[PDB]
Amino acid sequence: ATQPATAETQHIADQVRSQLEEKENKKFPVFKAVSFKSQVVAGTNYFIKVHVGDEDFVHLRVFQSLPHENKPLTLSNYQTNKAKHDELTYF
Repeated sequence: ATQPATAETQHIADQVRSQLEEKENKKFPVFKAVSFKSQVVAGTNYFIKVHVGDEDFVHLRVFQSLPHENKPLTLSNYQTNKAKHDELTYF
């Protein structure tokens, strides 16, 4: 289940912000992780709801490799145009 963001969630979000900014061709007035859920695969998928200013939100899908293969966090996919009350659905 989705849980409120911790500092670790903000760190994961921060590591992919530039990938998002590049794909969106803009910068964000704010980038605050608010909640997340995680999913074990071969590695771990993090789904993160992030406030990006004015009651706008983005949902991120971030892939984290297992520690032992030392690869950075990658942005697998994202959804923009989300609201504060929107469920953090898998996608």
